[PDB]
Amino acid sequence: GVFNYETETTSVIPAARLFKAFILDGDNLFPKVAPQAISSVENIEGNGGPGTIKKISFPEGLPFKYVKDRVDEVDHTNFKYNYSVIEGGPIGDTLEKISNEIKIVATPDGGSILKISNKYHTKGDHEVKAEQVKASKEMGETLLRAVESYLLAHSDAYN
Amino acid sequence: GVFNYETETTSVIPAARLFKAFILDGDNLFPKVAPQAISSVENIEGNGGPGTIKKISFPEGLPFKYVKDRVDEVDHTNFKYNYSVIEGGPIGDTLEKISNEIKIVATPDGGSILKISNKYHTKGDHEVKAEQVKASKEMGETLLRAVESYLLAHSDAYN
Repeated sequence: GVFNYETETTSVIPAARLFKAFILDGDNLFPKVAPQAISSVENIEGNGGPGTIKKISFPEGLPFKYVKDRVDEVDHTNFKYNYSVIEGGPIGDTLEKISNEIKIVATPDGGSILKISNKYHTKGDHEVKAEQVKASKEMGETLLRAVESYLLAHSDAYN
Repeated sequence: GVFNYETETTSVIPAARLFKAFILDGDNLFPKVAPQAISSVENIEGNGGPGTIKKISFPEGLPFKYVKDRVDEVDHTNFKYNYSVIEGGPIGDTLEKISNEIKIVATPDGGSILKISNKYHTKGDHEVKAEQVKASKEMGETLLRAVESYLLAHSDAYN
C-alpha cells in the first residue's frame, strides 16, 4: 500500500536563502556542516536537476551504509523539491521506495517553515515502523539546523 | 578582441569516472580536496545544468576574492563542459569575460586527457598577460591532481 506521513518544521532563515543553501546546495553542504550525519554525497547521474541520481553515504556508526535518491522535481519558483529514495538504506524486503516532497513557505515574521511529506510504497498490507518515520524526521531536523547555524555564522553566504 | 589559449593535461583516471567526479561533482569536491585553492563554491542560480551561476571563493591568501561562473553546456554523452567566468577575479577593466571548454578524451592505455580551451574577450586591441593565462592552467592542474589523488585513495568513489 501507500502511506503518507507529514511534518512541518520552523526556520529563522527567510525562504529564498534557505532554498538556495538547504535545497539547491544541500549536497555540497551536508557533508561539511553535518559530518556526524552525512559523510559524503556522490553524484551518480545528471547535473542536479530532475532525473539526477545521488549516492548518500553515512558515517561508520549510522545504521545504513548508503542510500540512493532520485531528484524528481525542482521548482525554484515555488520553493518545492521532490525526490525519491530508491535503493539502499530502508529500501528492500517490503518497502519499494520513498517519495518525498519539501516545500518552503515564507512566514509573516520573515522566517520560514518547511512542509515535508514522506510517502512510503510498501508490499500489500505491510506497514512501516514508527522508528523509521521518526528517524527520517530526525535526520531532516539535524541537517536543517546545521545549515541554519552555518548561514548565521556566515552572513555573506547565499546572500 | 578575442584570444584563444589551449592546453592538454594527462590523467591516470578513465574518462567516465573523471567526468563524474571532476566535472559533474567538481563544485562539491574542490573545497574539500583542494582547500588551498578553493575555499567555497556557492550556488547562486540553477540546479547545476546550463544557465547555472556559481560563486567560487578563494582562501584568504589567493590574489582574487571571488569569481562568478556560468555553466553554458554539459554534454554527458561527449564528456564536454562549457562555462564562462563573468564577474569578479580578472573580470573588469579591459576583460569582459572568459569562455572555457573542457573535453575529456579516453586514451589507449585506459587513462584520459583533458583538452582545455580558454577564450578571452578583451577591449579592442588590448591583450591578456601571460601570467593570467599561466595561473589558469596552474589552477586547473592542481584541482585535477587533487581530485585524482582523492579517487585513487577512495577506489569505491564514483565507481
